[PDB]
Amino acid sequence: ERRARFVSKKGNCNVAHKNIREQGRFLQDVFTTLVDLKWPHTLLIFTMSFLCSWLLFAMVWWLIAFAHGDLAPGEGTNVPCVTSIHSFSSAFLFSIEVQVTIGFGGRMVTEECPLAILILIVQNIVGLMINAIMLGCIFMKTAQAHRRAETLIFSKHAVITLRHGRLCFMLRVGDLRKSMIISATIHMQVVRKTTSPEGEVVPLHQVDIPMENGVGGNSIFLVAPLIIYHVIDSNSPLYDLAPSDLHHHQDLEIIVILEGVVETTGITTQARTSYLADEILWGQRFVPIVAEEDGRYSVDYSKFGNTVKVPTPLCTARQLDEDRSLLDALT
Amino acid sequence: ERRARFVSKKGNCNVAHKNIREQGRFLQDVFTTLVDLKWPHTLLIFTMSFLCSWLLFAMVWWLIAFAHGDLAPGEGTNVPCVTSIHSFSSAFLFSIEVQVTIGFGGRMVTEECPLAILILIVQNIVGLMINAIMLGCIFMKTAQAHRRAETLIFSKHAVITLRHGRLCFMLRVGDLRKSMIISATIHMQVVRKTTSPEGEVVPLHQVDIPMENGVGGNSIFLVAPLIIYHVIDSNSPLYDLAPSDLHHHQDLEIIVILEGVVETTGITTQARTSYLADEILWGQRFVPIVAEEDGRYSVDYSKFGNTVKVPTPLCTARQLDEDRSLLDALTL
Amino acid sequence: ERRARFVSKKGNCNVAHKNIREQGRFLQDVFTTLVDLKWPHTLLIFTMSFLCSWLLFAMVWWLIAFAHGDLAPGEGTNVPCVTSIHSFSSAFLFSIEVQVTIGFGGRMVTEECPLAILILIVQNIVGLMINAIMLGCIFMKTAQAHRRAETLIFSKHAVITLRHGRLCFMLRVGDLRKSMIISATIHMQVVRKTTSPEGEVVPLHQVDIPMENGVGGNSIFLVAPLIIYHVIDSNSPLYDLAPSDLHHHQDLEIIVILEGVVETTGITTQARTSYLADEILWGQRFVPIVAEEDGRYSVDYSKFGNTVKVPTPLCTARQLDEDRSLLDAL
Ligand SMILES: CCCCCCCCCCCCCCCCCC(=O)OC[C@H](COP(=O)(O)OC[C@H](N)C(=O)O)OC(=O)CCCCCCCCCCCCCCCCC
Ligand SMILES: CCCCCCCCCCCCCCCCCC(=O)OC[C@H](COP(=O)(O)OC[C@H](N)C(=O)O)OC(=O)CCCCCCCCCCCCCCCCC
Ligand SMILES: CCCCCCCCCCCCCCCCCC(=O)OC[C@H](COP(=O)(O)OC[C@H](N)C(=O)O)OC(=O)CCCCCCCCCCCCCCCCC
Ligand SMILES: Nc1ncnc2c1ncn2[C@@H]1O[C@H](COP(=O)(O)OP(=O)(O)OP(=O)(O)O)[C@@H](O)[C@H]1O
Ligand SMILES: Nc1ncnc2c1ncn2[C@@H]1O[C@H](COP(=O)(O)OP(=O)(O)OP(=O)(O)O)[C@@H](O)[C@H]1O
Ligand SMILES: Nc1ncnc2c1ncn2[C@@H]1O[C@H](COP(=O)(O)OP(=O)(O)OP(=O)(O)O)[C@@H](O)[C@H]1O
Ligand SMILES: [K+]
Repeated sequence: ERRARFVSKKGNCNVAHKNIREQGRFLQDVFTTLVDLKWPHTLLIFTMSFLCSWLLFAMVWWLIAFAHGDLAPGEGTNVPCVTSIHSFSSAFLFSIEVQVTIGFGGRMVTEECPLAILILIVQNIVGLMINAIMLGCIFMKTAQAHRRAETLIFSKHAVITLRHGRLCFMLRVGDLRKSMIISATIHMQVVRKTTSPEGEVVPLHQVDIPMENGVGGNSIFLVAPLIIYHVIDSNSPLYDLAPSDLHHHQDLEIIVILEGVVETTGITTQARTSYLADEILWGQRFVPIVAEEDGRYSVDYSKFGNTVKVPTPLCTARQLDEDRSLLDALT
Repeated sequence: ERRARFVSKKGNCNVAHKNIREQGRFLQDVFTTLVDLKWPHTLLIFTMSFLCSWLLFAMVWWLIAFAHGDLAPGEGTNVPCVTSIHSFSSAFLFSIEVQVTIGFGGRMVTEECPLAILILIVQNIVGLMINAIMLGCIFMKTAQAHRRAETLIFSKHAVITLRHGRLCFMLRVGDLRKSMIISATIHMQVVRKTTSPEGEVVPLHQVDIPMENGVGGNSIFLVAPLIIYHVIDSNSPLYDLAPSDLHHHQDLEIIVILEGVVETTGITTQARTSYLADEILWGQRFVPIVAEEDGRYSVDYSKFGNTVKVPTPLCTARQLDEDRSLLDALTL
Repeated sequence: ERRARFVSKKGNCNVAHKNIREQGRFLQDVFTTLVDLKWPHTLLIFTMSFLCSWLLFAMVWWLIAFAHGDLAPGEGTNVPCVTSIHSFSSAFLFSIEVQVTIGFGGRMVTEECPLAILILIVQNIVGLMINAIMLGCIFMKTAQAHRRAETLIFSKHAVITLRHGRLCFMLRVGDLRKSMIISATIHMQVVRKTTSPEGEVVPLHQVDIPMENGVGGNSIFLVAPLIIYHVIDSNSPLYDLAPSDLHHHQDLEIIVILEGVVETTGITTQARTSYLADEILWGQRFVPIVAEEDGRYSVDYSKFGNTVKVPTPLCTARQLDEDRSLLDAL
């Protein structure tokens, strides 16, 4: 419609796949699919797995008792293989007791028939296997940290202002939790339908972008909010963005990828956000945020994304660097 | 007469081994081995471990009951140490009830013989220890991602074509799941028999290859299918290749390694693929795939690996660069 | 031979620490300690933890039964609180049944004395917590990936030889299992004594060394046994080595670190090795180890660390640059 976003502001992407030759890999990764599922759906499969297993073996216990004929009334002329089985519902309760390992012991397993002994072995092994598998799935779900990515907070929209003479595309990212993100990393990409002289056409060319770090690396130590900018050098594809060329249907998008292993669970998480063409404010520096109180600092997240207007030329970066060079040479 | 591949098209590293002076690498690390196995083998060992423990302690319970003298039909002052034991079947079922902790209670342990108490303690500790170990293997087997690694897709044959002036070696990677692979990192290698002037003989010299990314680094953000093109500079070992020297029996291979951690299980993975000489379609470009739907993008995977020919100067990268410099000098 | 290596050929950093203010942080972190310990030590602590809990609550159950008096040899006149408690052994077996959750049911808990219900709650919670903790520690001890790191193989004695004219220090590294090591990473640090002009005397100075990789990175894909070689440039602290200076009584050592997560367990590992001066063979090359089977490639691990001899200039690499410049000038 108006303009498709590659990744939504909340971090979820919007790309739609089509014409996939389903090889069953979606079904093949049973354990991975369970982890992805929501907790209500996980609990439904959890309940259905146990209930189906309990009911399946309950029918088997009823079947073996019916075949042995020990459920019909008897007077001392018989010894049932599973004691006190005089109804199907008794077999159902017996199945619960075995697999859950409750073992009330009112419905025992006698030494008489060997088939019930084999079925008891099978039910115990199957119960342990399913318990172990559900543990694994629950342990991977309780170790999920995608809900940690939500606590990572970016500015509502980014700016482009002059700093140290040159021009840079600024940005702010914040963390709300008290915990730390070990080995953090901020990638940054521009997504443009970039045409090439040789004749190629790319529907969405993803150009990587440096983080303008001190040592030219991707490492970032994120405790307070930081003005994470990108120096618009000659090679930067943002070198030719006219401020007059900032309107809606300008084919632009600034991906941001904040990575880093969460300290608590030890799981790595991504944070994503895309700045559109009309979501950029030219020449507006960010409001200072990190105040100081008595013996301690103070971050004012109320002013997290407020930007004040600062004067700057309304010229493309090419029209700025070239002009400055000519003036210096003439002088 | 059999052209050997260093890795198969689905990873599957096809390199054998010989003369291994093993010191029990199978042994003293059995936990990694159990993770390696399939589920049929895991189930068999799962059942075998429990059945061996159950049957072993069952014999012990039977033996101690017979030692106390309770199997024989004596109703006078027998006071059996393990109640209601009257065969091996009762002993085996009792061993089930202890180690599995079912505890039916029709076969109890009384205070008579303290040796039964010691055996009960041993079986409980062994049963808990084995349950703990088997749980751990299950956790490490449910957090596997080889079944996810198979979802990553690389085109059947990569192309060489001009892009932005120079010559590059394109490719196409793809993901087939809604989940993301955090911190992807594509390392590319050229495998060849390259011998140094000094006489060194290296049969498979794995030379690394830059990804020609915009920031030098390798980390690539993979949602849509992407072109992974290596720009053939004057240093790249591809700088001396022409489509005339690109028949089948030509010693080349382009290993591609797609690293990255799955966001769900938090386990790092790898996807691998190779490209022989014949499987590098010279002078062709990939078809654009990302269309636009009513309100979002449309990756038409049916056109994932189709290429359309576009003519290019059929010369080596060294000849191309030399000819361009000579033509520019003549013009200037 | 008082030579003191920095690390052994199989890791095991041979450095003794002394005068440590051990303020309990070793003992405060119990779970990490329990992971480090061997299996015989773990089993002893495993058994002792459970047995201490069993005996402790056995005393508690026996004590409350005595206090209620329901263990008196007289049978009737009342109804007991915890049934079938006759001797201490009954109380201990009852403790087993509760904490292990076997629950035979011949020794139940009735409504008589409320303190039994409270003690039952305490024992159940404590038993579950101890079981949960031991499960976690066992799980961490099953994802140990140092035994796998013991199957990473480094050649016993590494070499220095001329390749592409320049002079480089080589090394052979290999894997034995069928499982890859994802995101491998080779670091190489020289341990030497540094006496800077400003008077600094660093006893064990570690200068990192570039691996001379085709992309300038420090990552390599290892399936077949690789050849790792550092190209000795004008900035490498090996730029002034000579075959004379390469005997036993030398302050040289080349620590090599092979990192990377193992694919199965998902655990990051290291493989540490060192090459003393006398453990180097100047001017010798590695035998081609990768053969070709009729159908696929081959690896001849019998000729792993075999180094043939080859002619080589017996002079420092610095002099090679000076001679090279003089040759061009001539
Ligand atoms: C296994 C139950 C058997 C029947 C017994 C019923 C009695 C239930 C009480 C005891 C339940 C045990 C409590 C355990 C506490 C665990 C907490 C937990 O797992 O997270 C609480 C959950 C999480 O929701 P979420 O954040 O939206 O999910 C993750 C996210 N959406 C994602 O995609 O990662 O938040 C919830 O979800 C609420 C949890 C309450 C559980 C109630 C389960 C019944 C669900 C019925 C749903 C029917 C309709 C489903 C439609 C879903 C459409 C999407
Ligand atoms: C008394 C106890 C009896 C048994 C009780 C069973 C109780 C069941 C309880 C619940 C079961 C839970 C099932 C788990 C669901 C997920 C399973 C799953 O994802 O994998 C399915 C597994 C096996 O796949 P894989 O080997 O890992 O696949 C290869 C590779 N990883 C890939 O996927 O890409 O496949 C399975 O889940 C099972 C498949 C069984 C197949 C048995 C085959 C016989 C074994 C020997 C075969 C080879 C023989 C020789 C052949 C030579 C050929 C040259
Ligand atoms: C009161 C109730 C008692 C109950 C007793 C039975 C308990 C049964 C438990 C069943 C499960 C056992 C789990 C073992 C499975 C894996 C074993 C394995 O892979 O390693 C086998 C181990 C040897 O490894 P390590 O170097 O000590 O530790 C591993 C590594 N270094 C790590 O960090 O993980 O070595 C072993 O685990 C094997 C030990 C065999 C013991 C045989 C007895 C005679 C030899 C005794 C050996 C020396 C003992 C010295 C004691 C000194 C104490 C200070
Ligand atoms: N075929 C092989 N399989 C597995 N590991 C091997 C093999 N050959 C050597 N190794 C490993 O390589 C190392 C020893 O390498 P190297 O062959 O140079 O020494 P060596 O056999 O001890 O020497 P030598 O016996 O000639 O004194 C050890 O870690 C050893 O386990
Ligand atoms: N629509 C698709 N959905 C899923 N996987 C696809 C799809 N198209 C191609 N692939 C995968 O891409 C690889 C080859 O792509 P390409 O289309 O270039 O060749 P192909 O003729 O489909 O290959 P093959 O004969 O191996 O199936 C294979 O791993 C294949 O499974
Ligand atoms: N032997 C030691 N063992 C453990 N930690 C130590 C040791 N010596 C110093 N530290 C650590 O060094 C840090 C600085 O401690 P502090 O400056 O008070 O002592 P110091 O450096 O040993 O003093 P001094 O100058 O008297 O030798 C603290 O974090 C302390 O724990
Ligand atoms: K029980």
